[PDB]
Amino acid sequence: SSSVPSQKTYQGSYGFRLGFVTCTYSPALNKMFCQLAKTCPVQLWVDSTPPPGTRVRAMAIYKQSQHMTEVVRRCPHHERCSDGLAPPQHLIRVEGNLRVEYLDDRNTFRHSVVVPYEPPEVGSDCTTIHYNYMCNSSCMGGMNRRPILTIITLEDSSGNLLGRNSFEVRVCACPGRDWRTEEENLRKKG
Amino acid sequence: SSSVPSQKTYQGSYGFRLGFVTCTYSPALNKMFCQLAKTCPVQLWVDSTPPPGTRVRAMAIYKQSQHMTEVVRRCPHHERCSDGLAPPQHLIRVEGNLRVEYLDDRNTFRHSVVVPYEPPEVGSDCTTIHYNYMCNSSCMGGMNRRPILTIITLEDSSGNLLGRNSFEVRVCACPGRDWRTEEENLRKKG
DNA sequence: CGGGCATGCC
DNA sequence: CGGGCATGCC
Ligand SMILES: *C[C@@H]1C(=O)C2CCN1CC2
Ligand SMILES: *C[C@@H]1C(=O)C2CCN1CC2
Ligand SMILES: *C[C@@H]1C(=O)C2CCN1CC2
Ligand SMILES: *C[C@@H]1C(=O)C2CCN1CC2
Ligand SMILES: C[C@H]1C(=O)C2CCN1CC2
Ligand SMILES: C[C@H]1C(=O)C2CCN1CC2
Ligand SMILES: [Zn+2]
Ligand SMILES: [Zn+2]
Repeated sequence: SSSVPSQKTYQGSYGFRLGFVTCTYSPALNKMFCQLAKTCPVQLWVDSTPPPGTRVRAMAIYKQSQHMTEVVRRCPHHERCSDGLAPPQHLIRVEGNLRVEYLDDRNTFRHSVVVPYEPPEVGSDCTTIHYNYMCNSSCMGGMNRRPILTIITLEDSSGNLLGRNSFEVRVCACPGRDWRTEEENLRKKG
Repeated sequence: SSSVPSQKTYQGSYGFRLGFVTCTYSPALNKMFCQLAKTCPVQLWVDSTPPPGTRVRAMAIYKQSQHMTEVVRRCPHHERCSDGLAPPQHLIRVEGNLRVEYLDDRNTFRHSVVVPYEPPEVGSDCTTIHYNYMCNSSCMGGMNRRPILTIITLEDSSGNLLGRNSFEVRVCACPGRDWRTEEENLRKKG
């Protein structure tokens, strides 16, 4: 009945974890600082191999309680101003994948983007998905300065939740500057 | 052949001049500082009475040479987020008038808004048009921090130019602050 | 690149 | 209200 997706970490029976200029990641804040329309690799780590047909879904949610029930969408300006697959209303794109699906949920109206889970090749320890955020956090008529989380869910082909992780995202012009400011504020005022 | 409207002051044979918290006007800068979607009265002054059927047209133009040939439009966000007469692409509206016309020029693509010239009633010395700017100067995908001029033209019913005046506009959140900053910068660095 | 400005907002 | 913050940009 809820149209608000869960954000609670569930690393699950497969031991699902995420792994991480243009962008910088803060472990202390569990927060990515990146620039708009520049791809950000996110690593998928598992302790046990997921079943064939496992899928990886990404969905944004507003972090603040007062905004959590509002669907995160691309702002009207960047909707108007395009890879031929992503609907222009979607904030999060996946690059570098031939089986990307974009979902507009018919009941919750939430956007998500899904790709097949590919196990690491023999010799490799993780797999990478190239995400792209098509607005700044500040975009008027879109995120409008409200922080988001990206929720990454590992799902089997039947729809079962296998694992869930999330990280906060700030899409901004100056990731290094803004990261330093936020880490300093955490230490001084958090 | 030109699609760039003239901005040169032409007070003309009728002695046409303009006359002038929510907003403040700087004579030194010939510049209105106002807030978005809040009406701004502009006074029309004439030395001689224009003929019956005279019209008053308002049109925005970018002030900077590198932007002058781009049509000034409402940004996509405020286009989407409405008095039932103004097309949502138009930046400048007129309130308080029953004969407002909105023009999208079929050749130049420029927007303008026109009302009848009404002579001041017996006892009055000027007439007022209530303009409304539907974006901030800063709006992404619209003016995008580029200053505009508003060009007010007094035209007879045949289309003859009777007079022309202009003023710069900054639509902003804090007109009083921004006016003081710009006047100070004129004195210190102009 | 990075310090400072420009500007909606707290 | 007004000083200060938040943030794309110079
Ligand atoms: C944005 C940065 C990078 O360069 C890679 C991918 C995402 N983060 C962490 C590692
Ligand atoms: C995490 C994995 C690896 O083991 C190497 C380096 C980064 N990714 C892809 C290959
Ligand atoms: C914005 C201010 C006002 O209060 C009136 C109309 C426009 N300016 C000058 C006078
Ligand atoms: C300029 C005119 C006048 O003479 C009075 C005061 C302001 N407007 C309208 C009436
Ligand atoms: C802050 C941001 C900028 O404004 C440029 C480009 C990348 N960052 C440093 C210099
Ligand atoms: C600057 C602007 C604001 O932020 C509020 C409203 C009007 N001005 C003063 C206080
Ligand atoms: Zn945007
Ligand atoms: Zn706007």
